[PDB]
Amino acid sequence: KSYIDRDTEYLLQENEPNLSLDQHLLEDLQRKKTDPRYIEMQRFRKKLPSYGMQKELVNLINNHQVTVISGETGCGKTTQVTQFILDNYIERGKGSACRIVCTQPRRISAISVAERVATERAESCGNGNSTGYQIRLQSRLPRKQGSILYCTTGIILQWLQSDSRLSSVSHIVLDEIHERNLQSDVLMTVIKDLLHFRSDLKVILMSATLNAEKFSEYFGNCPMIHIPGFTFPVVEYLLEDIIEKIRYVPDQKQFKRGFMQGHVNRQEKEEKEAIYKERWPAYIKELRTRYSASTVDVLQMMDDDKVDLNLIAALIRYIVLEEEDGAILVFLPGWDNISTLHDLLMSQVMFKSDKFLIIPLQTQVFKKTPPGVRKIVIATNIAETSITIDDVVYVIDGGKIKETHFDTQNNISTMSAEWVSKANAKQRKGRAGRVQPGHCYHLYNGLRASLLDDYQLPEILRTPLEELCLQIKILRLGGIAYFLSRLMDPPSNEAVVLSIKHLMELSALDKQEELTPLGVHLARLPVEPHIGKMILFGALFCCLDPVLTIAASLSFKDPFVIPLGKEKIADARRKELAKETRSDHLTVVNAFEGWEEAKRRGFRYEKDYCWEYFLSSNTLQMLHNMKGQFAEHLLGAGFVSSRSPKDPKANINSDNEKIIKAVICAGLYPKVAKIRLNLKMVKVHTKSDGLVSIHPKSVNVEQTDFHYNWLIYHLKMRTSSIYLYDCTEVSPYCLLFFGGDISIQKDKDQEIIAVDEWIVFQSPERIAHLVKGLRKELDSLLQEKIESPHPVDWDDTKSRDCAVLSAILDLIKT
Ligand SMILES: Nc1ncnc2c1ncn2[C@@H]1O[C@H](COP(=O)(O)OP(=O)(O)O)[C@@H](O)[C@H]1O
Ligand SMILES: [Mg+2]
Repeated sequence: KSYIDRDTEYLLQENEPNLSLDQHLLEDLQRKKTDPRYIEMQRFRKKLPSYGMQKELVNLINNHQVTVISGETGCGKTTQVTQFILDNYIERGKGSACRIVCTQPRRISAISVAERVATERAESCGNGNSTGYQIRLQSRLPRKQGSILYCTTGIILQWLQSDSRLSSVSHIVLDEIHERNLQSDVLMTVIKDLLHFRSDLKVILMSATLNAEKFSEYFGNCPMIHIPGFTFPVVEYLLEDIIEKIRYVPDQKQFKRGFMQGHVNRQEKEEKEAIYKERWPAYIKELRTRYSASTVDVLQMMDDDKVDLNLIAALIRYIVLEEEDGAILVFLPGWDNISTLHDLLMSQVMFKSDKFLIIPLQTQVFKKTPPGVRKIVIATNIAETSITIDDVVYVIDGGKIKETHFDTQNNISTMSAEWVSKANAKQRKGRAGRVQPGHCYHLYNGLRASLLDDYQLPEILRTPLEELCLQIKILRLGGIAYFLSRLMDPPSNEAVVLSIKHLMELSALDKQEELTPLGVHLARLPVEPHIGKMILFGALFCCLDPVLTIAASLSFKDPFVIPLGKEKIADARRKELAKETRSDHLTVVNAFEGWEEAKRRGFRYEKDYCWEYFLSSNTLQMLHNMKGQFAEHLLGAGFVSSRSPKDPKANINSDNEKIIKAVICAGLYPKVAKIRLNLKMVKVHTKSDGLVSIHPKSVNVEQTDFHYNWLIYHLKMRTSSIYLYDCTEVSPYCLLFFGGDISIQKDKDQEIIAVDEWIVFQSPERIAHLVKGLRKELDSLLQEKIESPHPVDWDDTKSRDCAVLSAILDLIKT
């Protein structure tokens, strides 16, 4: 069953309004009106603000093609609007003509919302009922006519490959569009163009209230409607007020950040930090006239770069013991912070009690707690505008959010916990005033508060766009740069040109910006295309487990930590783990395998090993989980046979250092440097940045006997000069195969091969032709795997694919 048809089953049904199903669903609506289950959920529904709007919203939808629906979080948009449309069609006898699709930002929301809406209809979710969901490679499909289907933006985008006009869908609901994810922004533009050819299509955009008229304006100033809600007053507290209220004092207990840990500072951030440090002395001074000396003493020493989870843990304990009843909701960045805080509470006997319910974001999150019991919900930033818990009275805003950024003049992109915007801070405050006067505790000081950005920039202006560029080409939307300029917030052309060029250097696009076979496969991997290249060749070459380890560390971070004052010995342990590999990436592999078998020897051995080698197990654990997700993507794309990164059949080459390094090269090219001849400092030539240095954290920073002239890297940083963060020595035959254009030059001395014209080394002419040939043979192998992809069988020795792949493997081991 071919890849372009996996989850197509709902879309490919034909919309035919059978007049007896029309009557059957009408007969069923009033039969439901007698089931106590249904009337009981109908009671909860009528107390939502959206219910009061019901027949005003359906009339707006019924009368216009494109509609924007505005409303505070919790008013009913996600769960009620699809129901309002189907029930209006059902009651009017037209119920079968109605095939509603509602898109969701995350796989989890598509499932949860479908199950909730189905519960509100006294039905099972899927299984031929009114409501269901479609995720990539997972389905609970509703009936074919008069149905609501919740899905992900990826599903729609894949659907467009099979039916660019989505002809069988009567209504499409774009939910949570204010989040401004890349895919949802591309979808909006594709749907706008589709309205011209689909006079019958209905399109409903659903947004939180801030900036919801921007979406109206983008759609030709289409009708807009706002579901009103009431918010009770919320007392806000800054870090000063919190520290004063609980007399916070930091506790009886420090590893290195920033440049040592691979963190570049963006210069647009540097301008506002200059305004912060310039205003800081006057702000402290005024604080000392209104807060206690100990409050200010503590405040001027708080770290701005990580949420103080110990402060949050203290504040929660103050709330539970000093404030009236009400659930508490915490907004943290990332699951690393959520589990740390959960364990901070759960280690204390006071919170092990039946009078507390502490939920990291779970069956019982919405259910109101008995008057004794206190609910504490620890959630990521995702619950700002998408999950609503009615019980909440106290909101703790950690003040931070995770967001990728892209540095266009140095082409380095990274992810970090940044300060929330004023808009986020106000949405978080609102969540506390939904049922009674609330309290919102903001974990930033007053000066920081005044210097927040008003809104977070859309992803389209911060992400790197390589993955998006592939999507545009796979949907045959035209010229990449031209199409992107039509988005509601077009990216900068510098970011577009960098992204296209990187894709060409990845060999995902050719010189005419057209997809290669490799690029097609990279489009089916929901990761950055350079990471997709690594993990794909980890599957083809059967070195999956160490490759996925390396891919995860590059995607997230390495597991090494550098406690302040222990630099000399931390680097001592790192290079011990290097083991003659001359590779920061293999070093993580060695540390990771040592960790897996340290934890198998007993968990006191695990704690010892992470401690003698300076590894954060919390980092290791998330790396492990990323490996399984990478595998699942390879499973869905047909390159691997099992969701397990340790499958023996995918790991026959997982101990061959040469092969592993060729795969690292596949993912990191064109980040290549030539090692300078030695006979002092270690420096290397780059294509354009000149002669640069090795980062002091790298296991190669003072390495004097390399065995090849070439290394690949992932991160270059600029402080006073340029530094390569993590580098790996590789053979010229790695670059020759996975690199750019190959050219031969000859004279009396020397047959040289040149790669991208500047990577130059001595090799016979025969190897250049042989590599050009194997590249073509690999293209055909990937091309033939485009329809119904299936993993390479390395147990069939006489396989043509095995013959070609074994030739490539033979070449890189040269
Ligand atoms: N899985 C669920 N179980 C119980 N209640 C839910 C569930 N999902 C949502 N709700 C409740 O339904 C109400 C409407 O939520 P929703 O329609 O998702 O809001 P929004 O307008 O922000 O999209 C909220 O008060 C929420 O608490
Ligand atoms: Mg919603």
